[PDB]
Amino acid sequence: DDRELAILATAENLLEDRPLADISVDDLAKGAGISRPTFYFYFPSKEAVLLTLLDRVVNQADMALQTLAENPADTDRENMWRTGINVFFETFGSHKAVTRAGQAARATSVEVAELWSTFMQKWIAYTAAVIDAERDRGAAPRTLPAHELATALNLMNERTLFASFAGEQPSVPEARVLDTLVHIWVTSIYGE
Amino acid sequence: DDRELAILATAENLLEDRPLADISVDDLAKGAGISRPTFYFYFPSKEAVLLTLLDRVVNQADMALQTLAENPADTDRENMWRTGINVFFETFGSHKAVTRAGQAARATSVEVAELWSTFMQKWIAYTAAVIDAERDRGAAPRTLPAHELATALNLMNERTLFASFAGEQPSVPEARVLDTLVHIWVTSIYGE
Ligand SMILES: C[C@@H]1C[C@H]1c1ccc(CCC(=O)N2CCC(C(N)=O)CC2)o1
Ligand SMILES: C[C@@H]1C[C@H]1c1ccc(CCC(=O)N2CCC(C(N)=O)CC2)o1
Repeated sequence: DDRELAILATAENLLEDRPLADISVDDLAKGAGISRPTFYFYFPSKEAVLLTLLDRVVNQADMALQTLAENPADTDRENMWRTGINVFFETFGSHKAVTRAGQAARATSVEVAELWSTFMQKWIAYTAAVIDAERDRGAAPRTLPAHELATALNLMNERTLFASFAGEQPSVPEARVLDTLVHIWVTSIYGE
Repeated sequence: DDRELAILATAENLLEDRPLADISVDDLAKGAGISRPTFYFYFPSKEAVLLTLLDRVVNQADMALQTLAENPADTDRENMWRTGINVFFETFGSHKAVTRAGQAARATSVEVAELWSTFMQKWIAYTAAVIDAERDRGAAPRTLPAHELATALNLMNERTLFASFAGEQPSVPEARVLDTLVHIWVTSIYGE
């Protein structure tokens, strides 16, 4: 495990400077202080190394959202949504290189695409359930189907966070993204 | 030009069945009824063929939005936004294979990334100007900075349209996407 961790830390550090294309199995072995065949004992490929890194990041966010769901903030509905979106902003924003490369690999990799898909379905379902609960309590109006509204809003966040972290043009500055997403969540969830 | 058009039509037809990776210069020449070296006279690579296809699609949408801007519908503010979003839905939705592959190539191709960036900046700027005009006339409240609000909403549409057209999981069904986006535009633009 200590050497497995080494390989993962090396991959994360290198992904800060280059894409996964420009990183070889030899670069990973070298940084982890192991040989090439020893690398292949822990991981079958550099793609599997990414997949593991991405799995850790996605579970960290998922576990943080579970924690929030169990310990609701004693706060207004705007800060409720802000606290939830902030899980993603801080989690992925603390692992931008992994996040970016994990998104790029969605195009090439079946398991990476499936990992993203699974967790997106889960977070969408949760969002939809909160919206439904808000509607049942009379705080939000019955406008769009909750699960479609949840899907769009979650996709917005994915795209917008990714663009901000990558400093794409165009993008919302990183110091304005949370406010910008929360406004659009709150107005569209509560707006008649 | 007739042979250039042939190559483009062949590329568009093939991209319906495979990604650009699985299409070779030989497949393109073959479908256009030309030789391989004759192909290289018209285009330097299969990437340039995509780039041309994508440029045509993006300009078609841009010209449609210009047309709308010059001939405003005599309609309420909700149908105003719907008519604009619908330009993208119908334009890109009529060229899904090109649209999808053009998005995939953003990761690999500098010119493709720049083409998308240019036009996104333009459509964001336009959106922001309409929002500002709506605020000046007192129809919309001064909430978020207009250009940040415009950026998020345009990124939402990009991601959501792409997912819908690709039938990703998760996605908004294609027959519900326009309604879903328009709701979120209108509530967030006009919602206090
Ligand atoms: C960067 C990573 C893919 C993108 C992403 C997915 C989901 C999000 C933010 C939205 C999110 O999932 N929420 C928002 C917070 C909400 C809550 N009440 O706790 C429900 C869960 O960002
Ligand atoms: C599929 C293609 C990238 C994604 C995209 C970009 C922009 C959009 C839809 C939003 C758009 O640009 N609008 C929405 C309509 C609006 C108007 N008042 O005319 C301003 C322009 O979708």
